[PDB]
Amino acid sequence: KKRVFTFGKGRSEGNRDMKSLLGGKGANLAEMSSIGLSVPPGLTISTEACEEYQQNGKSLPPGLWDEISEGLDYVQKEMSASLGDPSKPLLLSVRSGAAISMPGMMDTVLNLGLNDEVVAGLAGKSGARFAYDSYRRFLDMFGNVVMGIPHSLFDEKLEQMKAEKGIHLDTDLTAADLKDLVEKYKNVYVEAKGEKFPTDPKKQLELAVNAVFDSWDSPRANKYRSINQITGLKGTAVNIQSMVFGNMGNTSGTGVLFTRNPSTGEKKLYGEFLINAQGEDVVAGIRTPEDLGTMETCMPEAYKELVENCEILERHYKDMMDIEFTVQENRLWMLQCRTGKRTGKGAVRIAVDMVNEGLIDTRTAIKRVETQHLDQLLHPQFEDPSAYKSHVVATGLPASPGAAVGQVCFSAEDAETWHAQGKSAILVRTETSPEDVGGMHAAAGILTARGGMTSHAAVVARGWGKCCVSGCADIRVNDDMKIFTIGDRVIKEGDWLSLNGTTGEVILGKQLLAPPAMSNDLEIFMSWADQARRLKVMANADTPNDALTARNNGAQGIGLCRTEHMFFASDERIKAVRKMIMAVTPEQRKVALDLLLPYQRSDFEGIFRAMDGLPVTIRLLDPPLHEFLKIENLSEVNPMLGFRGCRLGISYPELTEMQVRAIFQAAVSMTNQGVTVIPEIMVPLVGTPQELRHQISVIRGVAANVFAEMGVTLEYKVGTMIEIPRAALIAEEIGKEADFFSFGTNDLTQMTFGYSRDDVGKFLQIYLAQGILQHDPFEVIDQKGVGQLIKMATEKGRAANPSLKVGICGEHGGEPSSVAFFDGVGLDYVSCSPFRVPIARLAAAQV
Amino acid sequence: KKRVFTFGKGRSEGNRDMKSLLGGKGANLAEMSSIGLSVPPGLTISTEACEEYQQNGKSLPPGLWDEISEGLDYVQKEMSASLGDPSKPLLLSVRSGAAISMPGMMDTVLNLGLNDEVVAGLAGKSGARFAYDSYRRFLDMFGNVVMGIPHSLFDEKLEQMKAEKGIHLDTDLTAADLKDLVEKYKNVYVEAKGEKFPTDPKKQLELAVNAVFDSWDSPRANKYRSINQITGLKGTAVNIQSMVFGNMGNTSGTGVLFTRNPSTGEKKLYGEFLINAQGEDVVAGIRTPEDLGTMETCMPEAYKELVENCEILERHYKDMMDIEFTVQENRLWMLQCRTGKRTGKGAVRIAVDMVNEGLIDTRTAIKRVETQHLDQLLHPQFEDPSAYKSHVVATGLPASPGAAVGQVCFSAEDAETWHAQGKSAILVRTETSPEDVGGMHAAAGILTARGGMTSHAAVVARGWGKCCVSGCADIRVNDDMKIFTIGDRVIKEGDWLSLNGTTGEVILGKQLLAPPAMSNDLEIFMSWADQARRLKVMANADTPNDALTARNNGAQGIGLCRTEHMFFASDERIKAVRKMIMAVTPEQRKVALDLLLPYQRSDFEGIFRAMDGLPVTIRLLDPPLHEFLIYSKIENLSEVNPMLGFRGCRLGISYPELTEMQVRAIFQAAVSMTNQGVTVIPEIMVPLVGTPQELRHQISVIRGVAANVFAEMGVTLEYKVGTMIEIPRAALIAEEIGKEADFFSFGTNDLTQMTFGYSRDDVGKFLQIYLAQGILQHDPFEVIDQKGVGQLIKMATEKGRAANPSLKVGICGEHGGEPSSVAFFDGVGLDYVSCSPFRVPIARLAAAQV
Ligand SMILES: Nc1ncnc2c1ncn2[C@@H]1O[C@H](COP(=O)(O)OP(=O)(O)O)[C@@H](O)[C@H]1O
Ligand SMILES: Nc1ncnc2c1ncn2[C@@H]1O[C@H](COP(=O)(O)OP(=O)(O)O)[C@@H](O)[C@H]1O
Ligand SMILES: [Mg+2]
Ligand SMILES: [Mg+2]
Ligand SMILES: [Mg+2]
Ligand SMILES: [Mg+2]
Repeated sequence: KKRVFTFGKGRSEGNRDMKSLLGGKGANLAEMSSIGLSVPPGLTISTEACEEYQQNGKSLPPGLWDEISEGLDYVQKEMSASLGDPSKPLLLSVRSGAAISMPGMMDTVLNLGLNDEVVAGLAGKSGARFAYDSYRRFLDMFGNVVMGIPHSLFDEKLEQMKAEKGIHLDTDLTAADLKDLVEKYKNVYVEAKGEKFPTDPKKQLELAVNAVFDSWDSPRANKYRSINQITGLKGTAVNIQSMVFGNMGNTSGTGVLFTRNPSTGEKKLYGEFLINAQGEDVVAGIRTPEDLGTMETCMPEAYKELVENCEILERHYKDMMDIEFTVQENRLWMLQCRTGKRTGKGAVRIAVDMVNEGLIDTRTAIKRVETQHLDQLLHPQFEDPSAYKSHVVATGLPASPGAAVGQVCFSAEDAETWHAQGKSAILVRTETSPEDVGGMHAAAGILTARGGMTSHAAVVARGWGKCCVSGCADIRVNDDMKIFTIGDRVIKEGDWLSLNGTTGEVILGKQLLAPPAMSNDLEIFMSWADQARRLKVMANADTPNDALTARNNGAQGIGLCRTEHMFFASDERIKAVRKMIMAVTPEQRKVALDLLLPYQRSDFEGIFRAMDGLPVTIRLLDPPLHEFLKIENLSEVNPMLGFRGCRLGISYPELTEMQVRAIFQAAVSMTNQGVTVIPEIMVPLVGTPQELRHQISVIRGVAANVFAEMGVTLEYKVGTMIEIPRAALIAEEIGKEADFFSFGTNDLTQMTFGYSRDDVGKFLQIYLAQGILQHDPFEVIDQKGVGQLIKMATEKGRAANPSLKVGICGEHGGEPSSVAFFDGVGLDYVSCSPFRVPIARLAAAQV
Repeated sequence: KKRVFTFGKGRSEGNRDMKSLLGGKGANLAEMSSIGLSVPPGLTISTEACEEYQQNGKSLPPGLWDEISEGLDYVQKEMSASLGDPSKPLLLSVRSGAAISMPGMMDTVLNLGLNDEVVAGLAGKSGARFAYDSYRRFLDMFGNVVMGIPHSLFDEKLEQMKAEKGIHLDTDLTAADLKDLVEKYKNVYVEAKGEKFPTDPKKQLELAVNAVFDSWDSPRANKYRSINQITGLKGTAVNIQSMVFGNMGNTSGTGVLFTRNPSTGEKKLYGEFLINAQGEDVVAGIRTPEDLGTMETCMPEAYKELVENCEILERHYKDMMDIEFTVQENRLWMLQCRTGKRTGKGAVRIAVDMVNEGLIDTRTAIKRVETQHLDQLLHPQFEDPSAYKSHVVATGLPASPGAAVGQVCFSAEDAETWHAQGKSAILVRTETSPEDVGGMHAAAGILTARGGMTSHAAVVARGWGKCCVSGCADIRVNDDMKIFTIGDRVIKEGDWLSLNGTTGEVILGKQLLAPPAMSNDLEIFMSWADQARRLKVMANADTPNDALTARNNGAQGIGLCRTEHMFFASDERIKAVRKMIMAVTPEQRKVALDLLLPYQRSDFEGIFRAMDGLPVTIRLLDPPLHEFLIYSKIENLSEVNPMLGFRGCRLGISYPELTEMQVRAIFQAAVSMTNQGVTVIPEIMVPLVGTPQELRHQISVIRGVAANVFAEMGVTLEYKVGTMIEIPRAALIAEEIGKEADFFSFGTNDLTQMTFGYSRDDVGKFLQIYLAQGILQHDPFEVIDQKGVGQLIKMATEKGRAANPSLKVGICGEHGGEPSSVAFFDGVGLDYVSCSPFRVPIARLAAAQV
């Protein structure tokens, strides 16, 4: 079929939608040529020509070169110049471009088509210093990019001429000086490769095309595609384009810009421009580029034409654009455009402002603020700073701003483990290596005693937004004792610690965290997301601070309240749980449970007070007993699948009798003060329907006994958590007896894959390397496997009970691809951590 | 609808198939009456009358009593005697019976229908001492069984008259003496309950029927149905039957027999008979009953008629029969029959012999030897006794015969734990309580230093067939030190020990065990099972002794060879495994693996040598590293859930040099053993496959090391590589796995664990409680769960076969021996079941019985 697509004045054979055959670069070059912008004419060789090149043994196919000669005749016709003609020279650039921007592709060669004769005619036409400088550039770049010669061999001949002649800067080289450096660069070819330089532009061009195709199979490119699971791309496109020269004088240059400020969203051009240079010299950092307001004054015609063109591109693409442009003697040329990268604050503002401008609607605005944009705006702060100002023990460097509260761990292994166990971990070490990065991503905060603002932990944490305090030197860490000292004060492993990476303060114990999310444009945006979403969002709240904090983020109820987290209360809660954990005769056991209802009823009262009017779904006692650390009988080989959940609750029914009485008694109590209370009881680890029915009998019994204490007016629901794969297999029998389902996708992933999350680190990252797992199954839900159990359990459940409310309270409630999947299956709510609530609120809206 | 079914001379309204409405007793009474045997006439009240009684508030339904009177008119017409008529008295028995033999039902009342007038007429007709003796029996039984008076209150009036009169035995009481004891028994009623005895036989009968119906709701019956998951039976039947009298004199009696010997299978009548007694007096053990050879001589007409009737019953039912019969004045009467219980040895012999007689065919013979019969014949023995005769350290009592080889444990907790972990455990304790029974069922052998042949461990172990040595007194056990001493010699926990419960010998260390299965009738029987079965049976063999031992039991190959079990050999294997277990840098790791191929290739050579000609399926290294028992090394190996940790193919994709090692070992031993003409069909199984990419990774390593190994010589060996289906996700995405796999094998241990969410070693805190309250109908680790795990087995087999038609699908879990599971795997359409070597014949029988 057709594999060469031209583009020129007002016409182009392709468009912005054909990125698979033309890459974003060639596609957008065609689109800008169609729109009518001044785009240098050229042609694009298809990615299917690259696929055919890579499969026929690195050769051009028969028709390809003649088809290239056809497109070159089009470029030569429009430019009125032939390749290799010293009278009317046509100089080219060879550019790489795939459908996705990626490393390993061949760098662009500029000023192609030069030799001694052409430079003579070019110097005659357009100035000598320009011509020999461009020929210097060509020899350097062509040898570098096509012939594999290092750039250093050319730079050393440059510095050698600067020394031998006594010149200082590049600008102080004469035309004859550059004419000699041309000869030196030509000699580099013979000195390095043993072959002289191609004088024939047709062979120059062919070697450049072959090199761009060869770059598709480059090791850096193969490593990028292998490490990012990047499939489906079958090649790169080659863009041969006529040269415009930003180095003919001081009325020429090269520049880049965003059409709006990518950090702040401000509707002002944000770019750089360098006078008398080519290509990527504005980004290379040797010469200092100037801002656009400088070009407004010294190149006014090109700046007016630039503002015009940027207004046209925002109108056409309907988005903020990242642009490359080049001016040749006051005449502007457009050479690349694409949708510009921006921050979260910029994405929100540009989105909202573009709605107010009538450029896009709200559905596209929701689809243009990524969840990673929104994550940059949900970093927590401390509730009241003056509360901790007396608990500050140390003060280091404010490496990455934020606020973290967690437990002290001294290894990245324990950080991955404690994050998998549900703890909040603060990784304290003298310094961080890349071998720690995995655990560094698991920790809520990082604390190092070494390194500065450009430390490893500092830079790494800035990329993530994690809180980090660096170079806190008064800390002395001791990994062998699992302790660090601040002066005379010792801090052991597992102790609570807080970090203010904005001020660099190290703070004792737990502190109150709050969301800051105050932006007016953000409030409007999340208003759009709440209107557009079908799926509801609940929260995973245990403490009453987390309930109000969750409700403030827009939560429509609590989908999971863990009762075991109620035992982080005080001396009187933590010490009393040991009584039930070391119970012997059920007479001895009933003395610990019946001495605990005020210990939980007031705790539950805190939850109902914050969440009045919205459903609160409380689970029963899930985890096993031997993690509140006689003790030999409690030790288990696999505590993930041991005496746990409803299994300790059918055995030992007095625990269920206790906590179910606490929830109902707090429900009646809080209901009398006008607080509307809709409670739900969730039974964990249901694998058989008789397990559920046993807990329903205990729930109905204790409920009717509790409704002796006053009026019985409270209507309630009882349901299961779907954690066990068998529950999904026999859900038709479970759904008849259940009021709601809630998928526990942590335990369901664990038992479906056969993975213990705490023990997965010895192989998991290795599986991610070799493409065995496309994603982390604990972060992203597995649609082909676990998803079938979610699908069948939902279908069987609904078919056995039409009024069945089905949700999910796993860690997957925040991940956007998972939330997209749960809307696919047709769930009613997702439940996630309180600070993750807005992420789900956006993810539920983007489908 | 119809609720009373009569039975009498040559006719009966029911048949042996109507056990739901008539119970086995009433059904077989009807069947014997139809065949033409002398069965006393009576009637059967349906179980539906019992169901309706239990739901209407303990009352008779409307027409039932008139319906009972219709059947009694039939019984009265045949016997020529009316109920309550002193001229022609009809005496009855009231018998219980449900569809399944079960406790809690009411014991039978005999001699019903007596009072002062009736006994006067009965004494006038048939003898006085007979009549008052029968009236004595009636008051005693009727008060005991219907009125809830203890039997002791009647027996003490008997012994009180024997004391006050000076008589010794029952025979020395005259008619007038029994006539007085009758008055004493009547007074027992008033002394115990405050009410006198029912004189009206119609009220006597109604109270007896009400009592049988009430017995269905008795606590012992409710406990039996609750503990054995017996649903759907909705009542018991009532059999009212005319009395025949085995106590009229010395030409009458009661007897019982099996038609053949239930222990040995001998085709000779095996029974007892007691003269001048009623009902269960032959079994009660107060008087000494006589054998049938006595009855042959002193009651010849009844014994000819008895042999005739037993020949007729074996002909009709086509089985060995358990019978009750009663003689009244040289005339034989049949009162109960049913298929007799017998042992394994008897079941096999009677089955085979009945085939040779052309009474039953082979299909029914296979369905008449239960797997629990066959388990009584597969108890292992030692390979050569003389080998250990010099290692005997102690000698105790031969409590229960057998042979056990295992590790020494000192608690029932460690016995349950070590049996769940896969170890063979020998429970050594001073004596055994019932609190140990659970662990006693887990141990391969029991050793006690106290108690005799009737000890707790002795009797318990005889019921199971487990090896037990009792009362070995020269042993001194110390549970706190985890040790026991024999004289000066100390034996620590975990040490290997062997026991011969047949001779009572205590033996040092491991010994070679062997099957004894030598019976010619058994060999013929298992020949029939092998012909009838579709499903193949493989073995789970690791040691070369287990491979030949398995091949001897009829195994058609090895379905699972655990490579980790190759390391439990000697100093040079157990010490070398610690090198690979403590490997750090892959230069350090490759020094332990490459120094181990002869360590495993000779081990594998032992397997190929025994299993020439049949497929051997070897799995890769399954279990995690941290169970081969350093501060930086042992902490990295400690895991929270070692069942789902760095395990199986996960350490084998990570650290690919382990797979590169053992895959080279299997192939090099394959070529080596193939050159000596031994036909070798090897198979490589990759465990814990959850993603198809895990499998394909191991296939690339398997194909690579295979082609490298075929540089050593010829590549003539064609092989198969496949997965074990342990992970539920593998069943969910089996369509992608079957394309890259040559065979599947379901690991139903791990699959049950991950499907239910159960850790087997941690299930004891709740499992038996779940078995109580009917939450789990069966143990999911012994019996396969069809509604749940079975769906994953079903879909993985269907998807696998649909993606690869030549896919051989089997199973090598513990469920390969359970008959209900094997029945299920034939249902799904598997190709083989693989199980332990001594369990091989059980599967061979279970695969045949469908
Ligand atoms: N034909 C041309 N005339 C002038 N400048 C060009 C031409 N082709 C490319 N350039 C410029 O030279 C540099 C190299 O281009 P390119 O490698 O396409 O950018 P990218 O960094 O996306 O790969 C850029 O500054 C680009 O604008
Ligand atoms: N009508 C009868 N005449 C004589 N003997 C009877 C009569 N009914 C039952 N028997 C005998 O009395 C005893 C009662 O047996 P039964 O307990 O009814 O059967 P089982 O306990 O086996 O279910 C047995 O010895 C039986 O043979
Ligand atoms: Mg560019
Ligand atoms: Mg859970
Ligand atoms: Mg009987
Ligand atoms: Mg396994």
